[PDB]
Amino acid sequence: MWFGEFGGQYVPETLVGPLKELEKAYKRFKDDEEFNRQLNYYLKTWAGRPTPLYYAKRLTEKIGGAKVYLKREDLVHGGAHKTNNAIGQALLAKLMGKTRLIAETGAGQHGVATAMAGALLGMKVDIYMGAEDVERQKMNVFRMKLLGANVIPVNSGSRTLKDAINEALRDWVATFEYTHYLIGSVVGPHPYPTIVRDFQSVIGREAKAQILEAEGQLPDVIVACVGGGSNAMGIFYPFVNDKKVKLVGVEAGGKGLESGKHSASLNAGQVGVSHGMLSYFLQIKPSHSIAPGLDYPGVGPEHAYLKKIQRAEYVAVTDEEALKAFHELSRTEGIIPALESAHAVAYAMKLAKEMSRDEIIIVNLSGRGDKDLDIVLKA
Amino acid sequence: MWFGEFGGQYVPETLVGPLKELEKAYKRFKDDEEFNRQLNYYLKTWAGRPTPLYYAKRLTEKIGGAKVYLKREDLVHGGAHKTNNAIGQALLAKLMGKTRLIAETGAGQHGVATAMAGALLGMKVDIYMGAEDVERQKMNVFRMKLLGANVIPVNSGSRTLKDAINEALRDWVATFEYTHYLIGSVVGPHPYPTIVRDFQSVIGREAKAQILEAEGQLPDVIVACVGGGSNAMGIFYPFVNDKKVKLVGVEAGGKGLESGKHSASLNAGQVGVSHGMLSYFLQDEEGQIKPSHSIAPGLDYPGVGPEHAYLKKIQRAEYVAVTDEEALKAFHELSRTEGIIPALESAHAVAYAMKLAKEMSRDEIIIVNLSGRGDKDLDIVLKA
Ligand code: NA
Ligand code: NA
Ligand code: NA
Repeated sequence: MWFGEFGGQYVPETLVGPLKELEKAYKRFKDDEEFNRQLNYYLKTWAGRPTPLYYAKRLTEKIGGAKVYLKREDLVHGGAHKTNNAIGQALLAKLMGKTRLIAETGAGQHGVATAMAGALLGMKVDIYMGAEDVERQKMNVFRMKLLGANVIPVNSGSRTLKDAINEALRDWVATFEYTHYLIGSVVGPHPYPTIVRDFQSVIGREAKAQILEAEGQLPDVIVACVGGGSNAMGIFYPFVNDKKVKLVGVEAGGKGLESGKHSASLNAGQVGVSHGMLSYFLQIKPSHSIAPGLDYPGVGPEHAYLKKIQRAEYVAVTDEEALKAFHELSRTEGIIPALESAHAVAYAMKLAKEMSRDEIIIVNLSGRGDKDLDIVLKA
Repeated sequence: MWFGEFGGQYVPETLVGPLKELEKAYKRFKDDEEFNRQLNYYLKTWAGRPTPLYYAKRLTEKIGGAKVYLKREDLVHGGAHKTNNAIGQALLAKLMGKTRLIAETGAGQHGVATAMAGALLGMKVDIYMGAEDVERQKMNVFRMKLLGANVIPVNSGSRTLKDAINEALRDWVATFEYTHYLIGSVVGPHPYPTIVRDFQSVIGREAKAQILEAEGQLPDVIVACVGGGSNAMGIFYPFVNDKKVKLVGVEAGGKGLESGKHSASLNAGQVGVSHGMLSYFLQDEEGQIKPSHSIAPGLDYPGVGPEHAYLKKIQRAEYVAVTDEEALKAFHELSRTEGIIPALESAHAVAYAMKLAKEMSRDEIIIVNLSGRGDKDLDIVLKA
């Protein structure tokens, strides 16, 4: 449960039993033959794994420095890496005898992933979403309803993700006997940061095999955007023990790191307890990003740990830099990236320029940008 | 050139030279080691091929008849099978020495595919689109702009696909030395119906290998929606010589086959010549080519490819129609039952497969070609 000084399980007594049951079940099923057979089957035939590792030749040439490879999580069913975790936990829930999935969502992106996985496995899905977030994400709300999920507006407090988390926990306290609480990032009380990282680690394992096939060596740098940190942990984790592989997490710089309108929790946040974990949060202060998925005010404890021991570096990219990268990748490689992923692309482009032509950067392209076309059209 | 009595090359002499050069180049490159290596490289690393073949267990159980498999073209980069052809022709153009791609588009979906492939290969892209169609498909026009393509609105004439086609041909006659004309379906003059089918046949080759792996046998039926007919030919073609495999093409029935608002060219159209091909086109009582309709933008096309006209004539494939209402029902059904939001085009095939499955036994197998995803269609489904 602890990653050095970060993590834990800060919950009321009522949720300790449920979490220990989940930990027990996960330990059983994670190395189980039948679980892994079913999980790999759904990831292959329904989600479309493995995703390719793409050499961005034109982007590489335009910048004129290091080779830029893109791990194409944008091609997974649903258009985002969140699907890997949604399938994993929903299958875990089903084999535990649960009939219902609950989740919170701010962007609606984890909400959609959870709705898809619940539909696949024949489970009831209730999604908690702050009323203010419901207004910003009309199409994702519609997606969730098309997929058969019930969207429950949360009208308490600030009516944002923070409040949706509180309602979801209050729900789970009462309903855990038949309901799995499906957390969407490497956040929350133990065992969730570990479970979500484990279900996203497939990204890094594929990426390692694929870059060894393409280039005969591990990358010099891996760059991934960081909200709560799940896509980053997924691609980072299999390279953590490869000492020479640099790991860079890119948070939302928003309107600037000194503007008070960003989501750079590791960069500017304070250490404290929220959502059942000890990690960095902005201070309780609301975050901002043009990329909806980068608007969680905290960050996963395993990233806080990797920063502490200096195994990974954490940086920020502004809204304008992300928008620039969104347009650049679209026009140069014919890939419209998610605005979240465009933060990683933006930093990778800055970093590639300073590196030599024989060096290698892998960017985790965490999602596709179809969802963001209205925001980009306006911005 | 011909598929039985259908197809041909019904063009002016200005286009015969360009088409002859394309035919020569294609004949040389189609079995070439280097071309196919590059094509497969882009299809794998950029487009994400192979797409999976998915057993829709919940949908199968709900209907209570045949096993329903979905060939997941919705997972290709761009979300539609059109990418397979766009890459193939754009790469062909690059190895021919062309620096520019042109295309027409009605729904903007081929425009997007062409724009993506052109961006990939560093080629200039100009997309002709009727001004009425530009108004209908603003987000696809924006997608094309983001991808670096120049959308040329055609304001002359009726301001629709027919005018965009004429502008594109007019352009190609002048610029064929450095420009490739990228047709998006199994339509147009020879060699386009053959080329497009060949670049989409990867769908069927994968599907055949995958169904043999999954079930140890060929499917009883393959169901695919039919606009111009490229996704259907792609999945059909490798099974044509497998005589036991039934092939069903699903056209847009629109508001109904007797309503005057559909795109069922094979069912209710007559023979005609347009866009350089002899095939079926929707026609009125006076013999004039009449407009089509479908809720699915990609099926809203009054013609059909000549190879489908041939397969219909020899009775190798059966052609049916599904209404707007039935397609919408299938769109919703697949979304909530399997967690897959299909393209409205593809939902026509799902709709027919659900009817057919009900009248078949549980040991039998249907493959549905799920030609695309429905993210693009969410606005029009929300309103409807
Ligand atoms: Na794949
Ligand atoms: Na954050
Ligand atoms: Na038609």
